[PDB]
Amino acid sequence: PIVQNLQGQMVHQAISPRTLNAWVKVVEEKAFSPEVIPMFSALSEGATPQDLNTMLNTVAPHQAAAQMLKETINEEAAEWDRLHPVHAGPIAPGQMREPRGSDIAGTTSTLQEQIGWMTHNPPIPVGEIYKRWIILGLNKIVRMYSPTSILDIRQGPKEPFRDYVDRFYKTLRAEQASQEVKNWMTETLLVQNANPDCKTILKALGPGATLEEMMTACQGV
Amino acid sequence: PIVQNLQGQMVHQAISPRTLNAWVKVVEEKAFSPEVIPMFSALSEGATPQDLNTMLNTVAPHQAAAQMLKETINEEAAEWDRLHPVHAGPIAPGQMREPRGSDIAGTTSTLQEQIGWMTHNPPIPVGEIYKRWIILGLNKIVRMYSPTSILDIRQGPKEPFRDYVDRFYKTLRAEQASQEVKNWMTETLLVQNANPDCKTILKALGPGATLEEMMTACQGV
Amino acid sequence: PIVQNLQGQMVHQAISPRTLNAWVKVVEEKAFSPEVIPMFSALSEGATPQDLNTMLNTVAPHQAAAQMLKETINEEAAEWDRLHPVHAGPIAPGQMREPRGSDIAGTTSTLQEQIGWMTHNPPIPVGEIYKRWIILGLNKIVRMYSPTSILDIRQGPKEPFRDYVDRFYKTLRAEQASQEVKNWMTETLLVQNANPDCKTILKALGPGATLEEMMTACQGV
Amino acid sequence: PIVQNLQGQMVHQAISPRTLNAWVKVVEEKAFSPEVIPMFSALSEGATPQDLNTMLNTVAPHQAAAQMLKETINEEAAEWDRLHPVHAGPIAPGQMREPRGSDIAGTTSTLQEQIGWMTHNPPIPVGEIYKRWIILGLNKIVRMYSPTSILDIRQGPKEPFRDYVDRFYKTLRAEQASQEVKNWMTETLLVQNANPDCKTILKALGPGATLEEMMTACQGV
Repeated sequence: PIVQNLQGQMVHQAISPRTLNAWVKVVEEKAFSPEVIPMFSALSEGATPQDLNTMLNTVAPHQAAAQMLKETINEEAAEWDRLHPVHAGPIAPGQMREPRGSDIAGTTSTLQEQIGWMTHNPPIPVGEIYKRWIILGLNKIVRMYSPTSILDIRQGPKEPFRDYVDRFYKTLRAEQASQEVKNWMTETLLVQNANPDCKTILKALGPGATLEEMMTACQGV
Repeated sequence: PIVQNLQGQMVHQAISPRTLNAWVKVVEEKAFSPEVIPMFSALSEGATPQDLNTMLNTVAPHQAAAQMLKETINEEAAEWDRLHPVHAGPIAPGQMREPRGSDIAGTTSTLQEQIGWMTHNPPIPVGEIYKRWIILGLNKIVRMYSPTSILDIRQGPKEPFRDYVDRFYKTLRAEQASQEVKNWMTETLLVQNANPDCKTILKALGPGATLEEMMTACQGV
Repeated sequence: PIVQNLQGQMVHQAISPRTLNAWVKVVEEKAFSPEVIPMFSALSEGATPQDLNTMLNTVAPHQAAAQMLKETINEEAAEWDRLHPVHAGPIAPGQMREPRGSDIAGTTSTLQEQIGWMTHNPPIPVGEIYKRWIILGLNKIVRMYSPTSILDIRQGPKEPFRDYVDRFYKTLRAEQASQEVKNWMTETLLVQNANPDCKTILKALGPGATLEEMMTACQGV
Repeated sequence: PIVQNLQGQMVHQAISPRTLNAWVKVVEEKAFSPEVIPMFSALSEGATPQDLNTMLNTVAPHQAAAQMLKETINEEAAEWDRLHPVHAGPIAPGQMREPRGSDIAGTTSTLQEQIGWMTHNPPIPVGEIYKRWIILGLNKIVRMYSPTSILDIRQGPKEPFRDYVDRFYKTLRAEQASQEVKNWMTETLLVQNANPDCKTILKALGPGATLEEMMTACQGV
């Protein structure tokens, strides 16, 4: 992250060891479940690209996930270079150069370059964009490691309706289908895969019932 | 939150990553049980409206809960605008403008505006009011996700009386009935739904016994 | 339909009784299955709006279907009037007036008006548009009478793969989901609901296999 | 088709609605069995390319079959263009232009163009060639939908020999192997897959027996 020194100048502060250890616990203990992404986003809050690569070292022992992340990051860097062609010409002395795809990812840049790029009015946030690339890679990894299809999430004969709903929506978060397909899933498949008593009540409830009304009508069933 | 710099001026400090990760763990692991509210209140202690929106991003993947929160917040902002009509007229240069409903929630304001509004003598606490709106939304969410009715909390044949009492009062906290209805519940339904031996003792104890006396008379039963 | 007399002038010829009887057999014997629509389109080939109302009388004894058709036709006529506002002003003597929604459906027009409107260079086809409105109504009717969800079409343990595919695609034709949802259905649900041996082969076949390759690999399984 | 008016001039007559309905019944009821091809050839007798596209609309709801037909037709149109290069140069006023692949299929042409092309001495039959392309596509479709291999057609213990022969030759018609392979099949596989009593008689009958002699010697067996 970025901190101000006693003289009012922006200084890079490394991630503290217990934050890094929290991220290591997330990576090594949670099997890339969907909650790895909110936790990563919280733990890399306000980070520089050099900090993000420190957090990416924890993924390297997981070769398939690390390779998927590398492919996503290379694709994003190439796309960034294509959409930001390197202008050839003079530059104002008070203006800094334009980082490349290998620079936003911190492969060839240095710490002061990233601090200066991020600390500006108006800012060009290099940490947030690299973070979004990482999150796309992690979404792909969560999709790859998902153990069940949404078609296989079915309410047990004695399972409470809220628990089935939580499992259903967690798998839906993992699968990341298209928006229209997701709407069809939540409207139709949730009712279709409920157990007989809840299914009877939900069918009687009619189409277009909100999830809150469905939870109300199935509370003790 | 708000901190003082070396020059004695109020400065906004972001929520630390492990605090945000604690909130993420609460959201993703506790299924919106009633204790989510004390934990949220502790974790957002002394926060600005911009910090509260960072904590609200964690809820967004939970669509029903996020929508219920959005509806509660929109209702509260509209009510605030109605009860605080925008006065048209001159304002003192030493006095700041009046934030709107979309400003207390931090949708259109900026960080310095919120810092200045909160840091004043006397203060107009924008963090506390937005926090109370969030807590109303969360109370509704806890009500929606509650798995059992208070009518279905019944002491097991071998369950200790203190454990049944704890389950009963936790469900009562979740359900949030009216105050008179809650008093009727704790006075009548708790005794009605106890197991036969404890029920015999409590009936012999008479009406208007305090909960402490009931716990005393049922300790090993 | 429209025929030329011996003098070269366009003349309306009524639908022959055995064509009408074929349509009656379709309506009264097929329970509004999806093939009612291709058959109706073939049997009303080149018809005038007055002929289409003769074919619509056969549906009138089926009150729910007839009412759904009437609602669809009224909606389409209102939309046509809205998108074709009645211009107030002079009209060329060699140009005919503009039919209204109640005129394209033949409620207030006469036979010669429809013949003249359809027989023109360039033509304004009143039969085709009314026919498309009828087809929208019939699609809704086929959806209403569909006995099974697409989620309930599952290959039998000894059912040949081609027969399961035919049932699946016929139900898909009946249900008329969105295009993206239909693509998801044919790509995912067809494989998910196959029987174990065909499912093993199709999973080994990999994603993005064409339906022809799936039929080839499952022929005798 | 093409008809002569009262003045002796060739006029296009549309396909009658009950002919189109017969074709619709063939498409929607017979599951693309091998007899769909003789029926299609009979029902499109003397048709123009514009009529053939009307009959092709009935196949469009069957997406796999429709796509296979479209691929076959595109391939044939490209081959026709390659073998009939568009000559650049003057043309006789009494001679019509040369239709392209998109014109014989009626995508860009008009009705009078096709009537003039077909009605000529000597004729250039555009209906017959497009019909042969359609028939190639339909042969591929019949192959795709075939439920059984020729290797799986085996005489039942009590099945009459003529019925087994009919099933065998119908599957052989569906499969459309090479001519030499088909000759090997009818000479060897038919005898190999017969039931024991008929097999004994056919082996005693010797190689090179005609099918009539085999039917004679197995009549009541």
